[PDB]
Amino acid sequence: VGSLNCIVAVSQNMGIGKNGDLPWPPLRNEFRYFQRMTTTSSVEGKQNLVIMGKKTWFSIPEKNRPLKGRINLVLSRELKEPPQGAHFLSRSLDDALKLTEQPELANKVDMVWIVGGSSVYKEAMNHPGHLKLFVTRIMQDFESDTFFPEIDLEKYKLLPEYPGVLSDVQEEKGIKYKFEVYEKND
Ligand SMILES: NC(=O)C1=CN([C@@H]2O[C@H](COP(=O)(O)OP(=O)(O)OC[C@H]3O[C@@H](n4cnc5c(N)ncnc54)[C@H](OP(=O)(O)O)[C@@H]3O)[C@@H](O)[C@H]2O)C=CC1
Ligand SMILES: COc1cc(Cc2c[nH+]c(N)nc2N)cc(OC)c1OC
Repeated sequence: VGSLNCIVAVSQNMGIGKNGDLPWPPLRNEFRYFQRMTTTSSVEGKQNLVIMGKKTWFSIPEKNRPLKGRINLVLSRELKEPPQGAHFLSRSLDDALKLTEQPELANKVDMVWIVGGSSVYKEAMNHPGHLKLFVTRIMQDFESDTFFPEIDLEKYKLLPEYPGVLSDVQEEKGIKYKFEVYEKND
């Protein structure tokens, strides 16, 4: 309860994506791993609440939306009503987090998962409480427009091998990448 988990991928050049798209082509392993990973709930009888940005939402194909298995939440400050296909909408991060933290929703929601974008990470990056951050390093040079902020090792712990997550380097379509785990101390 009241737990926040961050999960995002980044290129070896500290890249996240260009024009709202990942530097590397669609990865069947990265896509399945992400879904299967989030789908893997620790507590039975509960649902996971994920939050995505406007860019991320519009970037996700309708073929997958709404994403079954988990509740999709979009963060929009300009929009008044939630977008078609979305489960809920929040004006700000504090609003979405506060609502999910409230007993009213706490009964239905237990843990939260951040699925981008950088804007959401930036706001959450200033969280005082304990928070988890999953960074995937892609061993390959690719073009990117947005850069990811450097994580403080003094505050964040480098977890190369964590239970549930694979440590071995995967390879798809000639693209090698590794999953890294980061934990922030309170
Ligand atoms: N390697 C990877 O796994 C992944 C990589 N990426 C890359 O990273 C990029 C991340 O894009 P992103 O940083 O979101 O792009 P932008 O900052 O350009 O847009 C994000 C939008 O999200 C909404 N938003 C974000 N934070 C808040 C907040 N606190 N309150 C209200 N609304 C908020 C806003 O929408 P409104 O305009 O409606 O206010 C904002 O315009 C992707 O485009 C992609 O290139 C993205 C996902 C995964
Ligand atoms: C869950 O589906 C998608 C999720 C994401 C975001 C995303 C991708 N990969 C990783 N490692 N973290 C993320 N937050 C980007 C996508 O396309 C760019 C998706 O396809 C719909």
